[PDB]
Amino acid sequence: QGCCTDPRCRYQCYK
Repeated sequence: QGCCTDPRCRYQCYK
């Protein structure tokens, strides 16, 4: 929602 949307965090989110 917040960081998950970002690319830098998306890596961690592993969507």
